[PDB]
Amino acid sequence: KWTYFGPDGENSWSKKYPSCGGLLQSPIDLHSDILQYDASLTPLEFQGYNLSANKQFLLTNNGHSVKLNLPSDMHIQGLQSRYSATQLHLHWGNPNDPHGSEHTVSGQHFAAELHIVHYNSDLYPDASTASNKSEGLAVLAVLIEMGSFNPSYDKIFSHLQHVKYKGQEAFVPGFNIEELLPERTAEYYRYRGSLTTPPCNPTVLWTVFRNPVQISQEQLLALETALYCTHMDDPSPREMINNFRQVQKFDERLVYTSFSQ
Amino acid sequence: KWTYFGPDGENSWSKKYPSCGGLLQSPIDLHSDILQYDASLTPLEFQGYNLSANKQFLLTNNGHSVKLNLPSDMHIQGLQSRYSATQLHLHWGNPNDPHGSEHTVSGQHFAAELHIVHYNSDLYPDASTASNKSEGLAVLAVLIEMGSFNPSYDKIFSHLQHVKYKGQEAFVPGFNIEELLPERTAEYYRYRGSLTTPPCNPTVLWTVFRNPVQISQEQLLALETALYCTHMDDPSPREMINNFRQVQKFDERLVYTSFSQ
Ligand SMILES: COC(=O)c1cc(S(N)(=O)=O)c(Cl)cc1SC1CCCCC1
Ligand SMILES: COC(=O)c1cc(S(N)(=O)=O)c(Cl)cc1SC1CCCCC1
Ligand SMILES: [Zn+2]
Ligand SMILES: [Zn+2]
Repeated sequence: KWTYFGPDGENSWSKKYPSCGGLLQSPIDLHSDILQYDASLTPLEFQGYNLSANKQFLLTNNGHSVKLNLPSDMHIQGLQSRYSATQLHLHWGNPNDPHGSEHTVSGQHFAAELHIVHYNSDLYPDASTASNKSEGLAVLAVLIEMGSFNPSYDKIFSHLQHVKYKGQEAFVPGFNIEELLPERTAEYYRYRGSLTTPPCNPTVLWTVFRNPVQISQEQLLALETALYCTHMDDPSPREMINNFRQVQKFDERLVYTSFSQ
Repeated sequence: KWTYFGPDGENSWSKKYPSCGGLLQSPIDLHSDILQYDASLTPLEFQGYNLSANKQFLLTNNGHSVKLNLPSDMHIQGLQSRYSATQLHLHWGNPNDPHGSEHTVSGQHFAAELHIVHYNSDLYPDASTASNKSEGLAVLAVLIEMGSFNPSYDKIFSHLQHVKYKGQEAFVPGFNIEELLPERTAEYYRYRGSLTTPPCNPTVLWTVFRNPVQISQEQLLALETALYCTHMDDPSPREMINNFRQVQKFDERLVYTSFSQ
């Protein structure tokens, strides 16, 4: 039901989803006053990200984003439990304003944002169970700027016309998900926060990479014009655009950085 | 009951104040891509701003800001209707993150923000009646940054000691409120928006001056540290900090400017 625009938009989410008005909300603006270097933030290792090109993975329009299902053998090594992948998805703006990242850096939006959602598979048997438990989820966020054409992101974007409407599903051949990450993944921001969508559970360990990746203007325009929040037969179609939450107050949180300067 | 933090903070305002989740919400980021010069935007005239030094004006801590009551002979000339003053108040951050303006410019907060609230006295008998009506309110916003000591702002800040707690009141002798305005008041941003606090009625014509004023490090710290949201005999005192709303989405809309250069 919830949306990003109009009466069911973000200032109203808390009416139906109490955690959206709770503590530890994401996303946030990353700026100097709230950053602090933490030398304990060692490099993550990305295991099983190189999905077999002979296997296929389900892409689905869920009414709010486009998501790709990921296999539980794919995981992050380096956190205090193993976190296994469950899905990736994006957030973006619109053709006339391609500035739809969720996190901002010193007050500025990037064009888009990729989230790769993982869950604590050591403790929980699936991501839904994990999603309402403390530090049950770990999301990796990649900031996306308008730049060069990106063939790795196009392995997703080339299938958008086959998931235009809510409920639609398509198969994507496997590819190396690490190709979606930026340079120098050892440099990141780390903070305790929440799902950026209803039900906004405050159960996410966030890692936002310091460096953005680039996709082209034409890739952003495809992403911003391919998809609808509504079903194929809905008489009141709604374009899937501007699907990012505004930044949240940082109720006395610090953001820890793995880089000093 | 509403606050800027915890369960009753800004994401939950729309439960009891539905307009907080409606159209035309303020504040917004004033950024270059949405600015448009409008030659119709002529200089306002500030009439009756030189308050009789022989009258006294009520300063209150209302639990959300510090407000000074203003007299209805003080008014703006230059708009469609006369808008008569009713009150002024401020918004600020906190000493660890001293960047608590409501409006932002190109994504950047200023240290604080002063609002001089006026109502349409040609159409309505008083500010309360005007506040939920068409063309009801006009607010002048001054952005504040740290710099040199500002004697005129000290005409308010010297009384903060006396209104530390919710409910408390002091009297301030009349002074020239135009002294709180920045240089080159002819230069401003103008847009239709809302109260930035509950009930968030979309009835405000905003005028945000282009140029900030300065107050000293000591004055900004006094403002951030002088006040509490709670009553004097509350066993759980809360400091009055970070009393600004996050910026709202503003799509397919312009902010008009009285300046091009
Ligand atoms: C429309 O987006 C979602 O619904 C969704 C978004 C995020 S985000 N944007 O990365 O904070 C996360 Cl961590 C989980 C979910 S859904 C969650 C996925 C794990 C299983 C439980 C449902
Ligand atoms: C705590 O701040 C307020 O309550 C308040 C704030 C604003 S703002 N921040 O300038 O948008 C305005 Cl326009 C009116 C009011 S109260 C309004 C004053 C006119 C009579 C009705 C009540
Ligand atoms: Zn997301
Ligand atoms: Zn105000």
